[PDB]
Amino acid sequence: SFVGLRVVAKWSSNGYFYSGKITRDVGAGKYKLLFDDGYECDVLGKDILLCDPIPLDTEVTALSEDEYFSAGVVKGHRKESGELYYSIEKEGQRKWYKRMAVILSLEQGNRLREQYGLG
Amino acid sequence: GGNSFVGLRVVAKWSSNGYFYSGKITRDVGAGKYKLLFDDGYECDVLGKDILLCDPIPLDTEVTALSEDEYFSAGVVKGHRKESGELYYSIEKEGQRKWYKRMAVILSLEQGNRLREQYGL
Ligand SMILES: CC(C)(C)NCCCNC(=O)c1cccc(Br)c1
Repeated sequence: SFVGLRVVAKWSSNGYFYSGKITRDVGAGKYKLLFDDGYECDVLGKDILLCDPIPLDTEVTALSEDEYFSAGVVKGHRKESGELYYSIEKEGQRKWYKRMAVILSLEQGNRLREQYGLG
Repeated sequence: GGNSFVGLRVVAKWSSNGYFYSGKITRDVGAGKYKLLFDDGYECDVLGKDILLCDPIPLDTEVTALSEDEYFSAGVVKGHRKESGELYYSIEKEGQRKWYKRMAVILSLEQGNRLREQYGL
């Protein structure tokens, strides 16, 4: 089963995919999803991408203070003290982001759906 | 004219769990409600009573500090640091202090209620 896997998942109409983990199979094509901020709700399998981690060379959106739409490209992964960090490139400069800060727009997530979509 | 709190950073309650998350007030929307932009980019209307006008969360406040696979780890704010447009909190838990980004610091209902009289709308 998919329970216990880390994923990115879309929960609302806004359409962005956020880091979380499948915590329960709740039937009817649906999974209980615990987002990294501690919010838990049911989501559709079609709105879950089985990325852990998001692959190198993926275009993503990298959250930081006052930045809600900052696109960049994954160029590295680092595990440190039980936590995943992404190295994200934007305009020839790389910065580190914790897992929970890396999200995907609907368009960005659609690029991964064929290969990683739970369905 | 203008509502005094528009554009200010706050920590605001999410009804589904009662936890307060970092965000900002984008506007007043009447009937005692405000449009709240959370740091993850989610926007929705929130009652004033569910908003704490903390920027930053005060020294010696008990908070919940998010890290990978940790959803309920309590700690205490012992310092603040702003670098290149980003606020960090120094969070003491047991025998270590560690720096957390603003959006990783949240408050349970009980933790947020301890700030309500001084900082609540
Ligand atoms: C609306 C609410 C409760 C702030 N977040 C919904 C769940 C998905 N969001 C997150 O995992 C998240 C990611 C980064 C920062 C924050 Br604040 C939250």
